[PDB]
Amino acid sequence: GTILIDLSPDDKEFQSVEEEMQSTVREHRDGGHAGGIFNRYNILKIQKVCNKKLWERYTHRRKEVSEENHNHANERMLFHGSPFVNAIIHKGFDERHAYIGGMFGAGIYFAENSSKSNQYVYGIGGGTGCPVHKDRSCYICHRQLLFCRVTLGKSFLQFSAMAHSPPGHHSVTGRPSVNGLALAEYVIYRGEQAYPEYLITYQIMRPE
Ligand SMILES: Nc1ccc(-c2nc3ccccc3c(=O)[nH]2)cc1
Ligand SMILES: [Zn+2]
Repeated sequence: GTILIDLSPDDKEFQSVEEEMQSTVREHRDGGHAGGIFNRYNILKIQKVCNKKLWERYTHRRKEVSEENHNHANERMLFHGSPFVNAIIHKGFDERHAYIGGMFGAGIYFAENSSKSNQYVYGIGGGTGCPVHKDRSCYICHRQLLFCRVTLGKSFLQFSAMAHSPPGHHSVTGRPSVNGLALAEYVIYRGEQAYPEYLITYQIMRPE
């Protein structure tokens, strides 16, 4: 049921999604080990992910959460990187997409920093890198991230450097507590609380 609609680079929607991707790059404490060494991306394509059944699954859950949280879904647009991006856009997020060994438990993880999600494109810790060159810093191979609409509801705040949500909460927020430049990361425990709205194809760019 999924169709992918190409956005033109001239379209304001392409430009605003590109700007969120580029402006949320940061340096990582691994010196680039997992995701590569880069300061910016070459955006090759942005596609809108259109699936009516998956969208309605998302909005149904969104209304449930909103009604449990004084009419406030606490909806964000967050990045997701995963070896399973093809399955996610066709089947929806579910338990198979969870980070079993995540620091906040087995849930589905999202990032404000696009470069944090980029660390998971080829697997946990970047796996063995791109399939063609086995290079975690490959500048040649095409990568993909999702930019997703995510319902947080009442989020449990974890200060720090599938399972169930903490009771009375709909998600967990991992607040950066050491690295002052890090943006927040978030975990949901129900696949219905994210919709994979944009599929972004890109390369990391070698700094000059
Ligand atoms: N199997 C697996 C494991 C981890 C991820 C994953 N973790 C994250 C952790 C923190 C912030 C963002 C992400 C992410 O964008 N993706 C995806 C699939
Ligand atoms: Zn490669």
